[PDB]
Amino acid sequence: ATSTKKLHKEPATLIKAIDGDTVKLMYKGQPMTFRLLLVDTPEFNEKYGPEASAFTKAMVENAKKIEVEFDKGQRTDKYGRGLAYWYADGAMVNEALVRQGLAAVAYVYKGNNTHEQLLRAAEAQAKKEKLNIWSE
Ligand SMILES: Cc1cn([C@H]2C[C@H](OP(=O)(O)O)[C@@H](COP(=O)(O)O)O2)c(=O)[nH]c1=O
Ligand SMILES: [Ca+2]
Repeated sequence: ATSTKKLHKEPATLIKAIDGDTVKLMYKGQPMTFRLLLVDTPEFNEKYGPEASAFTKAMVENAKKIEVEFDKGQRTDKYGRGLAYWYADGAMVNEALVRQGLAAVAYVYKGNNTHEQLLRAAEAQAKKEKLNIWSE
């Protein structure tokens, strides 16, 4: 089975920050746009959008080391974007954004949701504290 298999972190280098949930990284020596697994962030024209983008930008740009961790299902979406959990010096970007109430758990599929419970826990706490998107 694959449900109990482990995930592995891989090195990547920041090329440029994009927005709340996408980033341009050099992976295996090639440029790629990565999308955060299991989340949905407000866009630039939406409330908390500029905040989410700023949060992710700072987290990735100030990271000494960036790593990507693909899940066990789809590694690239229909738009050619890499689907992964990103880590900035050991801290998961997907989790951090949700914990601050700057993103919501979304796009949770099959065997591509290894960190679902972890993220839902962060969302519950962000909602309890009425942080950002949960203050409405
Ligand atoms: C996060 C994620 C997004 N996507 C696709 C679905 C959405 O396209 P459709 O709307 O055409 O189906 C789009 C959402 O991305 P954004 O939220 O960046 O716009 O990315 C996946 O296919 N798998 C994923 O795991
Ligand atoms: Ca989004």
